[PDB]
Amino acid sequence: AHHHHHHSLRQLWRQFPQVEPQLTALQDYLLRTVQLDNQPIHHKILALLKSGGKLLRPGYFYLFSTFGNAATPAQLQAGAAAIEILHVGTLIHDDVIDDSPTRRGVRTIQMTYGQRNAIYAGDFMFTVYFDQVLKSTTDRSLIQNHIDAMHRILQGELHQMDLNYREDITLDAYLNEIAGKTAELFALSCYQGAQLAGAPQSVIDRTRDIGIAIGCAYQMLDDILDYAGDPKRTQKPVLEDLRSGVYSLPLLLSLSHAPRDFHKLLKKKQAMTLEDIKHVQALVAQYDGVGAAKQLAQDYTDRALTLIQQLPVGSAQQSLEQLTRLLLRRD
Amino acid sequence: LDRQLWRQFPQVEPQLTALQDYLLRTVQLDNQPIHHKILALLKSGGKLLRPGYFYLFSTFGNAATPAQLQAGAAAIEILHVGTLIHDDVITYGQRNAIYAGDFMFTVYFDQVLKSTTDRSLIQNHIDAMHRILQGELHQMDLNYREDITLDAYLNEIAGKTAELFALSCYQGAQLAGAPQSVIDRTRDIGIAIGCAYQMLDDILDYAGDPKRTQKPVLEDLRSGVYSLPLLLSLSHAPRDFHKLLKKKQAMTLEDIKHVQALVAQYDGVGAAKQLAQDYTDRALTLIQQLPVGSAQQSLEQLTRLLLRRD
Repeated sequence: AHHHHHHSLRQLWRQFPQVEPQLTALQDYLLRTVQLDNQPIHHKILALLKSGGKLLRPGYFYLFSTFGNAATPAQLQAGAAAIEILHVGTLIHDDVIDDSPTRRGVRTIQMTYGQRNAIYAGDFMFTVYFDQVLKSTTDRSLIQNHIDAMHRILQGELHQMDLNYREDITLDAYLNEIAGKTAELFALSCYQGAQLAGAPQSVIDRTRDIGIAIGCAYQMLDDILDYAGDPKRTQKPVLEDLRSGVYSLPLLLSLSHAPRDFHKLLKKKQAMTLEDIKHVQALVAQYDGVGAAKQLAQDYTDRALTLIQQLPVGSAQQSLEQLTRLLLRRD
Repeated sequence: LDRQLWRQFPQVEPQLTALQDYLLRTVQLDNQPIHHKILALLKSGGKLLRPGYFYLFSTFGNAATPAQLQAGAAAIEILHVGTLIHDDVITYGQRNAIYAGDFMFTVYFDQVLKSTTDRSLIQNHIDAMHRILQGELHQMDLNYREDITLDAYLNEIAGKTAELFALSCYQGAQLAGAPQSVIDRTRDIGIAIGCAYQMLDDILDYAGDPKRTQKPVLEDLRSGVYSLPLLLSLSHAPRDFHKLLKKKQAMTLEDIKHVQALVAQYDGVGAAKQLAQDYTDRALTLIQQLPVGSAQQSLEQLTRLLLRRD
């Protein structure tokens, strides 16, 4: 999950004047894609859309669209909207599963209207998503690419679940997970923006590696924030993760330093006491799990930036580098 | 309706046999608790009824490959199963229903695409799923309503169930490239069948031996779900029903026996059967308008079997 919000980041779009209009306009288009008869739930979804801007994934999509001229603006707005609607559908379901009270400062659907309606609201967003996908293109490979992405995300979520409480979790298994659960929508955004615009092969062939690298680093930075600072201190989400068997990157990297000591604590699962939690954090600090996670996030970040520096020179290249350095805190 | 049903329809038996195995392979999954959510619906209950209508209608055409047809038929059963799993939601197992459902929707779209390069047939699927989910989102509002009209029930209860039946007949004929004559009748046929089918199930809530009915009916009533024979009985004694139904989740076994007793007194089952019979008759009449031959005869036999008009 993504527990941390970046201050430097919707107002973030002011620094990107060439795509702020598209994103501002997409926001309005987004408000009209959702036509639903149950007016109370329709209003709630609108409220989720209204209250949360940022539109990070549509941003990367629109930036990548600049490398080509083959796209109609109707296609691009539908392509960007598809990505964001899928994203929001998956958030609605995540919040049911986490029973989160609020999202984007809005009370979640299941709180006011119950779990069934919340689940069906997500499902309805999937139909809106596929409708927007079709509007965006008649290219069968690009539609399949969307479907395949939607599939990898769901597999990402299922494999993360299979992995709960596994103290033999590997870096390979972590990458394959945060690739699916997090990075895949970034890859999809970059690839579809560029493809839809018929950008040059050289660009197309880099989009997925860029999106994957960014999305991985992005998930790692959130994990790093879970264990950073004072090990005596505690964060609710982190406390809930450990009881639920979710070992994020700094812990994952620390396990092998003292598997029996971590196991004495982790095995208590939901029964883990607050003292237990702090002891876990003290071991992560002792073995510098955070410094290890940081080197990996930095290498993934630099891989993204290196690939971005190989794109065609110009405003979009420069905007992509600036956006990535900002998102991944590497200014 | 033994799960051996398709033995009586040999011209589609090889495709229905191949579909069952294709479906199983298609929905394979690591997580067992989630897989089992799925596997339960693929192994129990009615066997490939909607795909049966799909394939019978496909024998009017030869435009699609067997692989395309098979993805078309799978998509309908997958959507059916996806919605059934989510309809179960009310909890670690609840993680399971949600993800199992979501998994089915992603396989759904994949199969839809695999079935056709025709954009309007793809849109036809999305629109159907849209209507179904919109319908699901109206339910909370209908529950506990004792002023519900027959019109609302038909639109919101029978009509929703009808969607997958209409979708089946329509896509089977369209993908195979049946003549327009046939295509033009498919939705009217599937809607009448699907509505009759839902009504018959409702009839069984109150006409079936109480040996096993009152269990799930007790749950429906506590939840504010009033099936056709109850709906059609309310007007004969609105206050006497209200007195029981207003206890909602607090309703007892004696309160449900009482509701059941009043439905029998006021002939809700008889009223429901007469209306169901109109829809069944209509279905059979429309099927008798199709070109004469093997597909027509089989569609008739299947429909008479399903709607107990044999």
